Amino acid sequence: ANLDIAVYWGQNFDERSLEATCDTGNYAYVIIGFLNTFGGGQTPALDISGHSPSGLEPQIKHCQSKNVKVLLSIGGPKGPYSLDSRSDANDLAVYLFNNFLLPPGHSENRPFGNAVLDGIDFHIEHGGPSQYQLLANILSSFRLAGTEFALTAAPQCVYPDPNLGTVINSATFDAIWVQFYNNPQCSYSSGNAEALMNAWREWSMKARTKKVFLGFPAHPDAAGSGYMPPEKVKFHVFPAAKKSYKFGGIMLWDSYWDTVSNFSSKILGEGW
Ligand SMILES: OC[C@H]1O[C@H](O[C@H]2O[C@H](CO)[C@@H](O)[C@H](O)[C@H]2O)[C@H](O)[C@@H](O)[C@@H]1O
Repeated sequence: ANLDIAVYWGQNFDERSLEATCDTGNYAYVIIGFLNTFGGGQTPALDISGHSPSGLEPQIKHCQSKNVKVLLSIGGPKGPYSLDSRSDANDLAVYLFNNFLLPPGHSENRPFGNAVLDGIDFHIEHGGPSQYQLLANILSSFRLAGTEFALTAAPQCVYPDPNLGTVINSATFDAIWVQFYNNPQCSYSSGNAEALMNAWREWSMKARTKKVFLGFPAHPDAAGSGYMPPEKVKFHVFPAAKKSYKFGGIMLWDSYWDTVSNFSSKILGEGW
């Protein structure tokens, strides 16, 4: 199917390591979550379930050496993050750029050491659009100032998204993974994919991005609702989705669960 799979990593202290996740060969993107603290007088902080940030340095490089794109996700499902001021946007943009998207300038420091990430993922779950458009604008400007990195977003499945809808409308994102879960109005539920398919139709039609990925839970325990078994996704979801020029593949939540479920292995025919 040539399927590209994006996966979130960093949700569990005890999860399969970052390097081992990349070694699976199942993913085109691994999204480290999350920078879940910023804004509102706060200094930015990571919540990567107790994993050592510095410890990630070599793992990230290993991932990239095997051609897996490694992104940092800002926000997340939960967390004391906000971005209501223009200053907040400027601060976070410069912070992300200096620290994660450029080689060391040898002065301050960097959470992931001297590793250079392949992009930033907007997983904004609350607060409304606030100043996220400005953040994207500044990061996008950097994208044009010599640092070739990607900008992605993870909106919930109701179109348009209340938090990222406007930013998405700017066409600034290289790719978007819609969370087709935790919302019965637009995800699989009751052995019925109508709501899911209608939502996919609208997203593939209206989202101003080159690639739209369908995000699914990798296990029934991974989300409150919306889990769809892999065989059902292949049978039911792919034929229609593949007819879209914007179909990018799927996103899974998350590595910890995927390791248990073998969802990606099943979707791919076992892609070791
Ligand atoms: O001091 C409490 C924190 O310790 C860890 O983070 C520090 O030590 C890591 C190596 O064990 C470094 O990679 C990291 O850069 C240091 O800040 C721990 O990972 C944190 O969760 C603790 O709060």
